[PDB]
Amino acid sequence: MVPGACPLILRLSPTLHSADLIRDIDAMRWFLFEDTGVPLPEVNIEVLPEPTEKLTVLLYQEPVFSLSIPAQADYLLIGADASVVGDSQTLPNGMGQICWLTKDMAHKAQGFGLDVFAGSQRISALLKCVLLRHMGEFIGVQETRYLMNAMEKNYSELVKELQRQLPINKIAETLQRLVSERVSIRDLRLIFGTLIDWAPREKDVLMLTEYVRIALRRHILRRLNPEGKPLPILRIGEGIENLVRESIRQTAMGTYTALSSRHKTQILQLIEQALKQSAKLFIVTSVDTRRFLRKITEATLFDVPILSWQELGEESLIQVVESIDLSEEELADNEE
Amino acid sequence: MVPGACPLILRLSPTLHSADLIRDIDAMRWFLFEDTGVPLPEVNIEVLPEPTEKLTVLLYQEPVFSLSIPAQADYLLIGADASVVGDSQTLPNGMGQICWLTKDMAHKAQGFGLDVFAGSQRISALLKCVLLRHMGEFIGVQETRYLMNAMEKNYSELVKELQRQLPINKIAETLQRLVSERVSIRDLRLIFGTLIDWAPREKDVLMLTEYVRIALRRHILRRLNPEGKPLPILRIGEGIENLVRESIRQTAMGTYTALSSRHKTQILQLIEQALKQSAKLFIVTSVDTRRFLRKITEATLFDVPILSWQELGEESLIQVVESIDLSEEELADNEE
Amino acid sequence: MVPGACPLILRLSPTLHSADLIRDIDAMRWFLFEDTGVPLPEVNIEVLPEPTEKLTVLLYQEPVFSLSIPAQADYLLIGADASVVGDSQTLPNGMGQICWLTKDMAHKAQGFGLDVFAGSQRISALLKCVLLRHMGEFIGVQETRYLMNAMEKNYSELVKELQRQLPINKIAETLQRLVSERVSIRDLRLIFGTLIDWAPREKDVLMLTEYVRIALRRHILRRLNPEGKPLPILRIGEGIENLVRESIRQTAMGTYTALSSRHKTQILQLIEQALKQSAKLFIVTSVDTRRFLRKITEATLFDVPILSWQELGEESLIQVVESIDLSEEELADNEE
Amino acid sequence: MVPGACPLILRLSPTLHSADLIRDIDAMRWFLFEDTGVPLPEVNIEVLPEPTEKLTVLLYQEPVFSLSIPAQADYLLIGADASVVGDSQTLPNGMGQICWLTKDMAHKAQGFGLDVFAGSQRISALLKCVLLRHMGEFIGVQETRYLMNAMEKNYSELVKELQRQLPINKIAETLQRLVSERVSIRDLRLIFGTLIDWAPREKDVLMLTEYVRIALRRHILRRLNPEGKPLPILRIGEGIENLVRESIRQTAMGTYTALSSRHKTQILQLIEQALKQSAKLFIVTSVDTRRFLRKITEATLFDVPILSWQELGEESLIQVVESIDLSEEELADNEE
Amino acid sequence: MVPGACPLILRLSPTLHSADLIRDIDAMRWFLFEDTGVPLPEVNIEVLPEPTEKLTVLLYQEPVFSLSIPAQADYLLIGADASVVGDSQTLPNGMGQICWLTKDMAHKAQGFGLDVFAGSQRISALLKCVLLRHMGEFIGVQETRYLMNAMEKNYSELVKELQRQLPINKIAETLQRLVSERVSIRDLRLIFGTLIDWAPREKDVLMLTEYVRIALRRHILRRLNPEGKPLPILRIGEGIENLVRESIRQTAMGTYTALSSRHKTQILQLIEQALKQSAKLFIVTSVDTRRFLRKITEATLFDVPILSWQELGEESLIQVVESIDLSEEELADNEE
Amino acid sequence: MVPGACPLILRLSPTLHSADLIRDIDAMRWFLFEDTGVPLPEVNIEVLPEPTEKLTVLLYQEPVFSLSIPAQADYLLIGADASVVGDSQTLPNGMGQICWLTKDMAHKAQGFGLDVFAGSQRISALLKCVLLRHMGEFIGVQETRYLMNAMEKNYSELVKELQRQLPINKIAETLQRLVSERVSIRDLRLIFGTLIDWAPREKDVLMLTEYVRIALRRHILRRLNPEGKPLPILRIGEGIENLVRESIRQTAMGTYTALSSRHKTQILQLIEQALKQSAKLFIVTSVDTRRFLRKITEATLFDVPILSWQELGEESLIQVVESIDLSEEELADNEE
Repeated sequence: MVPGACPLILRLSPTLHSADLIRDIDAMRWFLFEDTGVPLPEVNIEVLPEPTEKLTVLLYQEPVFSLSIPAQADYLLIGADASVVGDSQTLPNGMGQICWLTKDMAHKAQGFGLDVFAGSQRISALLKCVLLRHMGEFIGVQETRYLMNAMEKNYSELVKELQRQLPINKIAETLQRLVSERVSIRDLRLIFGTLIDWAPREKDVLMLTEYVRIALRRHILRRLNPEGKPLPILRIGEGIENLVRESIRQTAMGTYTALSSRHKTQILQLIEQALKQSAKLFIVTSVDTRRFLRKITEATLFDVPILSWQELGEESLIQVVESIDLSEEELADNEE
Repeated sequence: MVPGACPLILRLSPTLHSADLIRDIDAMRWFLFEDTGVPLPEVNIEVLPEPTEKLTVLLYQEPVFSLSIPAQADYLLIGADASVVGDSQTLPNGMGQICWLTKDMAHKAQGFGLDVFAGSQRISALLKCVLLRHMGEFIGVQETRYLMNAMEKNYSELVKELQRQLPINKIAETLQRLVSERVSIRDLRLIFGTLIDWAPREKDVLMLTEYVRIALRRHILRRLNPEGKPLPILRIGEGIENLVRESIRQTAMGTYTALSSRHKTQILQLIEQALKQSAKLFIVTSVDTRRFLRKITEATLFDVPILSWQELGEESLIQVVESIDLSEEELADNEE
Repeated sequence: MVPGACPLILRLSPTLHSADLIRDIDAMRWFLFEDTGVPLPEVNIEVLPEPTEKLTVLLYQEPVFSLSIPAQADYLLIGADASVVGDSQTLPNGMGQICWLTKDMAHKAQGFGLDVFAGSQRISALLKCVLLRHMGEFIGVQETRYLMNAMEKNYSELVKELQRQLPINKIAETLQRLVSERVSIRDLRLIFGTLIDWAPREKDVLMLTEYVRIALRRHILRRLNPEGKPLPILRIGEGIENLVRESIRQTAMGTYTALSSRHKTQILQLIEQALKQSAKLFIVTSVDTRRFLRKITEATLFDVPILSWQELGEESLIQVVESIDLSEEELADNEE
Repeated sequence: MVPGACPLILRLSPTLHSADLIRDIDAMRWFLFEDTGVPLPEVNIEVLPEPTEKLTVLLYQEPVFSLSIPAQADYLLIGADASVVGDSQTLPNGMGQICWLTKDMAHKAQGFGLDVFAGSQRISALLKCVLLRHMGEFIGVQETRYLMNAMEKNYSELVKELQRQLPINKIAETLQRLVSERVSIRDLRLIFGTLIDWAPREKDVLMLTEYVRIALRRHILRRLNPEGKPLPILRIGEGIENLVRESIRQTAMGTYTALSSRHKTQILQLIEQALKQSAKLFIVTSVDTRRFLRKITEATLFDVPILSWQELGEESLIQVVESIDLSEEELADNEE
Repeated sequence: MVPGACPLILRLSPTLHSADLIRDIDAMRWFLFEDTGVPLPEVNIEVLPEPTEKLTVLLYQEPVFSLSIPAQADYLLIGADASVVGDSQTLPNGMGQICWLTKDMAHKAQGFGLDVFAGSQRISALLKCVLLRHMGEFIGVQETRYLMNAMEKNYSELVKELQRQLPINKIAETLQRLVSERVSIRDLRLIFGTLIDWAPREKDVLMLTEYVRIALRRHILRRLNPEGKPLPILRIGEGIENLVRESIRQTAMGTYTALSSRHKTQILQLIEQALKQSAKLFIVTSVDTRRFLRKITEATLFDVPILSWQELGEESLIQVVESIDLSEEELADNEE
Repeated sequence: MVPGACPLILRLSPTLHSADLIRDIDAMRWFLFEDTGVPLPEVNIEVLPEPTEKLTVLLYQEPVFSLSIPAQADYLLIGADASVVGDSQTLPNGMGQICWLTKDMAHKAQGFGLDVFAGSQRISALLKCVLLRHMGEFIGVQETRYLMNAMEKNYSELVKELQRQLPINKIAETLQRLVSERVSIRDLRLIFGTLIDWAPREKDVLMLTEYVRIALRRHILRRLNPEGKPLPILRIGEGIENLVRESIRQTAMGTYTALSSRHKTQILQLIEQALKQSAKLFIVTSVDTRRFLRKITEATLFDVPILSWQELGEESLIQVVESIDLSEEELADNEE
């Protein structure tokens, strides 16, 4: 009877099991650590006797993924596009779309310039997708302590100064709030430097996270679009900025937002209305209204990146696509 | 899985690789340490398989430099001038201009009295340029602790007194603010002496940095122009000095500037307007308005040196070239 | 990569190097320590390949002296006078004048009753001049700690009491302020005794330095003129004394002066006007106005000694040469 | 790279794996520990992708068992008899015979009064057979130390006295020599008591093992035949006893046997000749000739128990079946 | 200047380098450790600028392998056979034969049932061959101490007892003598158990190695031929056994052989004469004459396995192919 | 007054001095350490005022090299050959020949396929020659302790075992005897392993050195001729081998040779007679007579390598050039 759930378990029917699965999963874990900076725990391979070809992914013994992989498809392609269509289905929890492709069509799709997985890879490129959705769950107080112990080797004084500044729960909260936005915490030297700079002058951990995000703006704007080409930007007009800026209520532990449910519902409804025009859009708002806006759109629109103006330096051109704007709702619509 | 990004990585196609590259890079690193006083971390040479002749420079695993060196050019000359023209291109991030010269023309340019690099040197004189742009990133709390440990050998009491005066984060902030202006921190005895003098009488780390810059004025005015010949100086008129002096707002952690965005935009626009007349200009303003002016021109005009009046002693003649002046903008233009 | 600049470096071209240079430099260093009490660091002899006969003196790797010694002169005489003229030039940074003399004329000048250097000495009598200009740079917190450790051998209780009175940064500030005026700190017993006496009753380190200077008045008035003969004295009239006495503004760290730039400029202009009548003049003012006057004339007139009335006891006759006097400038000239 | 082979690995193809395999293997391990007293190491279940239904058992990563279980058989019965025949094959390394029985015939065989395994049990009753053949390999110096540490809880003085008597390598040798004969070492109190009694009076570890076997005679004669019914006994005549008794050669480490290869070959040939008359026979010889006889018949006839006369007390009746006897061979046959 | 040569260096020319080389080499190292039990040191990849496609393998900075891989071949097959012929050459130091195969012929050879390497693998399957020739050089006193420290985790008492028995140089000698015969030391529990058993009763480290080889006979006869099929055996007749048995001369450190050079030369000449009839032959001799025979055939015939009679149990059938026999040479030929 | 001479001093006239001399000497020192394994002490550059272009090399302040480099030669080539002739002279102490070549002829010689030095290199390629003659003087007890301390990092148990075997003076004697024969001690792992193997079984440090030389035979026969081509070998006939083998006289500290001076004189005279036929010859004798022969030819013929038969394995073909043979001298010539 060992307290504490088993972190990451992958249950497979013995048909799906293989001999190179261990090294493929390890390579995927190393790629995920190099990309997002969170050191994932070992994946425990377990055998699930089932006549149907089915796999499950269990996080802390609560099953978060359950998919039954049809026998007809032997080639896997994550996501959908116009060039490739056929035998596609929706992943649960809004993880996206997957396509099972026949051999020749999959070879054509790979020639088209995309990634296509075959064999044990079809498991990794599935499992990895799940791990990219519940990522913020693998960074707590204990994982933060492990990261700080790892950094104590070459950076002893940096870690000692940081501990002298902030208690470990606040550092873990900052790292978790950074991970849950697809911001890599791979560069821990810069993160600890920014926390050391702004720890005496700030106590709201949300604002410390904002400062760390600003200090990491080059990385964010590199990861969002690897090429230098301009990608679409959806501005937020002054109406919404003033609406969310006026409702800021502060207590001894920091500032939060206090809006009517009607305001949030209308803002999300119109943002989803403005998001169906193009596949990818970066919502851009002011610095003082960015985080609050995020925490009214994180529950539903988790995979849309909410950037800020200061995070886009003068060296990035905008190319506005749409300009969302509103007036209030409870007092008078005036826009809606 | 080792936390903490790898500091400095140079990825090369195997054609560009060589046998004397290690010692050439080490010589460049030693020159950079003798010049700017920042001890750089070891450059990790990695091989990048690519049909095109390409190299990348990665700082903390975020690629900051990526250049594809054409096969036709075998002679490299950093910068541009009227005497030499041909096969020149712009370095990214505004690092400057480079010229690829044929053998005979490069020999003529070397005879002209300039530096021309051939072989592994063409890598160093590229890499070094990058390292001269992101220099302020190699000096943090940990590197400051390493410098203080190095100085504990001959200067034990100086370092002990300095630690008794200031905490290590403030010393690291001072050294970083000095490095990010192309002021060498090679002379650590004088820097620690000035911090020991002015630490009890000052708490704004920006002002401590100003005092350290003033105590280093001979070095600054030697490095800006190695010869004693007078170089052009662009004065700042009393209008801008009074504009930025009136907007000084102080909090418990020190004083900052608070100007309208229109004021900053017009000041930078006219400074760039006044900078195209001659290649090099030293902007000179008052002591109380120098640092603030710098922090409204650091984002765009990083490579222009913002000197002060006290940094130019009575032994340096001025030779004013232009006298910039303004009145306000929001209240009334009156100059603009 | 060793932090901390190399203190004192002498770079010489092939021909000027010699075999007795080491012992000549060591003898000069010992003479400078016996004269001014500051223990100088070892001079590092380095070879500078140059077709022209040139030497450089580098303090903390920032070149402070650079002279190209013509081949025609083989006899060196520091300073100028009416009896000897020919092949003379101005040393940089206003260190003085030098004369290169032919063998017979140099023998005649030596017979005249002056010092003439030949061989390796021509280097020392040059280097020493430089070391007599930047002397105050070889006395900091660390050198003060070395002096106190040296004095802990015979004077243990004196040093212990002094440490109990003043922190090491204030002692180093006092010693530096004494060295930067050509006042020897060779007599450390008396200096520590005066600091022990006046430390409880005073907190302005400038005033502690004034008291130490007064307690050393016999040494000062011996070193200024080794013979008992009366040398010229330039009094400061009551107008300037009252002008600088009225502007004394005190803060928690001590008192400073606050004068208009016009006042300082006119005072220095007239002092230089009054200094061209005779080669050497001792400016004499009151005790309460002495140090402040010094800190308005140190930047330009570094080599003129600013004595005080209490430093000249009743046993030294004055022989006034000129009596400078003024009224204010901004309110009304009335003298200027 | 972890030194030391993985102790016990069971590799199974997709279809043979199950969900209750873990608890079935654990129950088999507990039964084996309760029966033979050797604490087995954890069985590591690994998946072996193979179209054919195959399993392998690996001891220290050297595969000792490899069996391909035909799809037609779903009911397993270990061993063979006249009542049940059909679909039977020989296990490798002479482990015995197995029968794959159809459902109805297996139910009839179970009704007959035998054990029949179905499902995951068909793996255990296979694996267990292997573990009953290489048992003596799971008891070394380290496992002996683990047993003694377990006994230090209730029997601290017994273990302390035993350690004071014999070094751990001799205790491990005794336990190994007892395990490799199908004598349980479950009763460690009695074994340690007998080693404590006879350790001062004996140094030949083989003779200590003989004394421990004699002190355990009740257990041996209970385990060989659980019921009190008389089972067949094959006596060894005085000729063989005198032949092996005369050849006893002793060195400082104890006594061994030295026989001609012809003698051993003829003895084994006739014993196998006398063993085909009945399925089970207990070979019984004198005390002084028992162990030596065992070590000339252990290589080939491993599973036949070589009892002694003193191990069969006066309360066990004999019922001799055959009386083997010989004269020598090299000198003269006289019997063979 | 770091004493101690760099263990394993692989130098490759520009084009042979790749991106998956690191993981391919690591997989080869892990396979070599799982096979032969010797933990190899990290392979250092270095770039060797060379117009010709060449690689070198350096053991302790003494180049042991140097091969220039022709551009025409892109498919590699280690060894030679009748089914595949074309573009084959001899590896240096008698490592074997290699074949460079065109794509279609290599696919046909892979279909034939052999291993064919392409890409970075062509390096590994080369490097690995070298590592299988100088294997006995990666096991010394220090590597033995590392193995014993690794075994101290689960087997603490086994290692402690072994250290109490034998000093570390003798254990390292035993492990080295086992590795230099292609006997895996992966099973360290059994090796340490056999050394603990036979350490008190033996002092000749060669005989301890013989006992450890006998205790590992199942592993040896499994690795020599993975299948149970009978492979050819070349017996050694009684003449050679008696010749080498008579010449055994013992000193305080153990027994060695003392034969005339003519005897050794004739024995090797006839063994090579008897080895050209079939590709693989296992030379089998008596126990008392096995090791000595090995140490007269190790210098020339390194890759032929010299088994013994006791290492082949009664369960392995022989299938003699030839029966070598001789009389002496110096006294009288009588056979040669 | 510091006891202990200054190890390595290079005195140069200031014309020969340069700016890159420090790094050129450091590169030469690193090459010498990589080649011969002896860590050389820092070269102290001193200036020697001399009208003539002269340099001296001082080992422990006893001048071992003194050369006056003529002004006419500006290109240096070490050694002589038929292809290049002109302005050549003999180095002192039989270090060899040097050639000063004019620019065009030196370029032709470099094109011929040799090494030609210009500038500061002309000093290194001189100094290095000296360091290759008195090499055995830079390895004593203290340098051996430094090497063992360096090896204590990765090889702690190897060094500890070696210290337990041999005292440091014997290890230093072995390393010195290996260095004074141009055998590299770069591979310290193998040397310490061989000393650990043969330390219990041998006490004559000369024989331990012989065993270490035999274990290093591959390195010796690689360094003597880098290519695999056969180089000439001068055998020593059985007469000399029997002469020096009969005179072996042993005392408690080992065996030495005791020959008549006539025997040694005749052997050296004829060896020099046999050495003028070809430039390079490897003298090859038996194992039991090798070292003794070396210690009768080390005083005069220092640079000729005295190999052995066991050092040339069966894989190196001989190509005898001459076969020297003698009978005794004092009893009767019979050959001489």
